[PDB]
Amino acid sequence: EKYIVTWDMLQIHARKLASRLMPSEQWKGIIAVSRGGLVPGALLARELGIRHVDTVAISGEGFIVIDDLVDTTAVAIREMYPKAHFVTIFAKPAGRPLVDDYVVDIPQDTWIEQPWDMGVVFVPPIS
Amino acid sequence: EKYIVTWDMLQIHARKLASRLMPSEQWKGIIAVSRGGLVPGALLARELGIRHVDTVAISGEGFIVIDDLVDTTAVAIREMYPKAHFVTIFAKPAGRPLVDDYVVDIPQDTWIEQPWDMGVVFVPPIS
Amino acid sequence: EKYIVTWDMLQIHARKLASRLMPSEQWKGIIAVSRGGLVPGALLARELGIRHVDTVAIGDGEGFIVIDDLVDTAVAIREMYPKAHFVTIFAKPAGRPLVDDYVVDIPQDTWIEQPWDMGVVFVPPISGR
Amino acid sequence: EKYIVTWDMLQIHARKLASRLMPSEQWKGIIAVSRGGLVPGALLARELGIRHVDTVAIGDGEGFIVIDDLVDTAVAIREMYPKAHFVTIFAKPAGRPLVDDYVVDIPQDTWIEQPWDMGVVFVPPISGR
Repeated sequence: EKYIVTWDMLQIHARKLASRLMPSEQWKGIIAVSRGGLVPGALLARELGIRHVDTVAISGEGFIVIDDLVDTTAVAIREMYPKAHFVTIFAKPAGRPLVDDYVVDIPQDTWIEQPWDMGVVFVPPIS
Repeated sequence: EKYIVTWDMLQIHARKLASRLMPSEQWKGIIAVSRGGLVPGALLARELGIRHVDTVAISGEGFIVIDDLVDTTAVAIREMYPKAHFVTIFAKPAGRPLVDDYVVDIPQDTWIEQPWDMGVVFVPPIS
Repeated sequence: EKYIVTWDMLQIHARKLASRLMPSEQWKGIIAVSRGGLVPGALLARELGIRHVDTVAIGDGEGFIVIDDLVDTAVAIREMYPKAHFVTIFAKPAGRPLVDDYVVDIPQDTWIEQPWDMGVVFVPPISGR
Repeated sequence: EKYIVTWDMLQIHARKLASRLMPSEQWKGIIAVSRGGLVPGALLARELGIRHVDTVAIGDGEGFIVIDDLVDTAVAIREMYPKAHFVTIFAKPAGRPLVDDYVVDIPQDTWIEQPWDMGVVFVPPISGR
């Protein structure tokens, strides 16, 4: 098949990650990596109570740097923010040792499709 | 555009209809008209506490007959079940006087797409 | 942890099951077991082109698809319809061997939360603020 | 009654707005106003092909898209970015005249429930049984 990620599921995953980052008072802010980190970043911010989310784009103590998935950009993040808490929603075998924390494990060979790249449209019957 | 109906929204509509049919003890059962009435029927049954949903297919006192939308089949239902409480989730101007109750009003010219006929798939960017 | 099942995901499972039930030309009808099997039965009917779904509260069975949401007794269903193709969406271990086909394997101790018993509502922030 | 907004519907609105913002070749970037505007900004960036979304907690503006979720003060945004194209998803009456473009009209007294503040959870049957 194909690893489909719906909004509801992404939200559930993000909420689990949020609870794992408590207490919220220990964080100064959240840095989301465009574009995949934007939505998960906004969710964490809403769950933790952080009013503002900063954004970056690749080619910091107390800050959380978030990205949707880590397959291989992790390096650039580590160089720019050495003291940041790098977290991701999904993680493959290769990138697993790069993030400080993640939520769901997906096989290296899985084609994962994110909710922002999909939509609800008419799907013809199989018959 | 096109009138898109998602699962969550259909469920909300059904729940509103369910609350309008209280008390639940006054109903003997629920008759769903295949196929559009199946899902809404199962939802009502779950909300009212009716363990079994009967099904019919067109070419009853205490029973609720449900269909997804009434555009023009309403007649056949009235003949087969003269004492049934005919209800629908959606209703257009033409069929509005035929049902005993409904939830949402949609223009006669609106192309309504139901959740069971759709799905979450990849949608190319507009750019 | 409970196995949350959203409408979208259930539909994916149902469609996948429909694919296995092809071609549709062989099936004479669908018998959805109330009350959970009704929704997946409706989805199957749609995907297979079957215009009518019959329901039973519990005709030899040949050509009919008997569907229920989960399995873990099916013995009664098999007794009522011996020659029917009994299928389900989810299935636990002990119940796995009794169905003709299913889609997702669920651990015996896992509590499945079906879409129809849930709803989209306000959820307070974990931090309370 | 509150205006419930689900992820699916929000996305539909966002895409519709994106269509009006075409072609994309004219925009130099997107400035999402925290914290609600960030999600729609991400969707716009995706639809328009804009690789980076900037955020502001509140460069003349020419070529940039300043987006927020709802409007009903925008006066500060207009002051910070005079030559920017201020857009939103929803908009109330009093706030309608201040935005350059929006998608859905919301009555002034309507309480909008955004997707990010909601979640899919168990909902007890109305009949209690």
